[PDB]
Parts: sequence; structure tokens; C-alpha cells
Amino acid sequence: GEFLATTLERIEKNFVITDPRLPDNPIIFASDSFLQLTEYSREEILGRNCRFLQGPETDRATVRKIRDAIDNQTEVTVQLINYTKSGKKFWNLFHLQPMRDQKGDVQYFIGVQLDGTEHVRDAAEREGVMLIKKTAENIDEAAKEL
Ligand SMILES: Cc1cc2nc3c(=O)[nH]c(=O)nc-3n(C[C@H](O)[C@H](O)[C@H](O)COP(=O)(O)O)c2cc1C
Ligand SMILES: [Ca+2]
Ligand SMILES: [Ca+2]
Ligand SMILES: [Cl-]
Ligand SMILES: [Cl-]
Repeated sequence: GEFLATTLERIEKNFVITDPRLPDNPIIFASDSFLQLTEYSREEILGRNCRFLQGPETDRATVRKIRDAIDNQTEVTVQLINYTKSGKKFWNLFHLQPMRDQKGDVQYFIGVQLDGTEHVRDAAEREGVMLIKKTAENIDEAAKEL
């Protein structure tokens, strides 16, 4: 289809990269795993703000925590309900962090999504956060020279 995956997007992890310089801080890279989870083609995702994954059962208090993290250029880890193109529900253990350039200025935001069947706690939450934080650090390396 349109927008053949870059090597970055073939990394075998669920992530997106946004560019805050573009209108509504939209997705510029989306991994193949993200595509498969959400059911959008890449051409349907690019240039859109990620909020299209939200729907009726998404907790708006949780969404505001993400908005505040982006505004304060800082990391956050939350869990929220998201929906596929066909309106299918999933829990999203989500981690955001900025990617900084060699002057320390925010160049991109990196988002890592761990989909699940339920809100997680205790060991499942800890193991999930371990995985998405390690992934985010990996994408910080992978995205630095884009
Ligand atoms: C890198 C990145 C990835 C994001 N991934 C998702 C996502 O997977 N699911 C989601 O519901 N929102 C996601 N968001 C959050 C929304 O894009 C948006 O920031 C949020 O809805 C708060 O802003 P708003 O109040 O303008 O909607 C992501 C944001 C960024 C910067
Ligand atoms: Ca999973
Ligand atoms: Ca799932
Ligand atoms: Cl949360
Ligand atoms: Cl659990």
C-alpha cells in the first residue's frame, strides 16, 4: 500500500513518533505492529493526532494527564481504553516521552503502546512498564538521527 514501512517502522515493537512542529502534533512514523493492533493502514494514520484511537469509554481524566505531559515536555505512563478503526476495544498501557536533539530541544515525541485485555496492576503493570520504557529508550536511539 502507500507509505511502505521504513526500516524504523519495521522495528518489532508497537510505537509511533510525532512531530510537534506540524499541525496538531501528528504521527509521522507508525510501526507495523501499531498498524496491526489498530487496523488503520499507514496512509490512514500519518498526519493525524493519535487521539483518533479514543472513544466513548476512554477516561477523559487520563487523556488530560497525557495532554499535560506533552505541554510540560515530560514523560508519562498511563492506562486508557482505545479503539480500532472497526470500533474494537483494547486497554493501552501507554508511555510517552520527548526525544531531545543535541541542544536539548524537543524534536519528536515517542509513544509506546502495550495493548492488553484489562487494566493491569502489580506484577503485570510492572512488567509492562519495564517493556514499554525499555522500548522507548530503544526508539530514542533509533530516532535520534532521523
Ligand atoms: C507520541 C504520542 C503517542 C500517542 N499515542 C496515543 C495512543 O496510542 N492513544 C491515545 O489515545 N492517545 C495517544 N496520544 C495522545 C493524543 O495524541 C493526545 O496527546 C491526547 O489525546 C491529549 O491531547 P488532546 O486533549 O488535545 O486530545 C499520543 C500522543 C503522542 C505525543
Ligand atoms: Ca500485547
Ligand atoms: Ca489486547
Ligand atoms: Cl493511568
Ligand atoms: Cl492484572
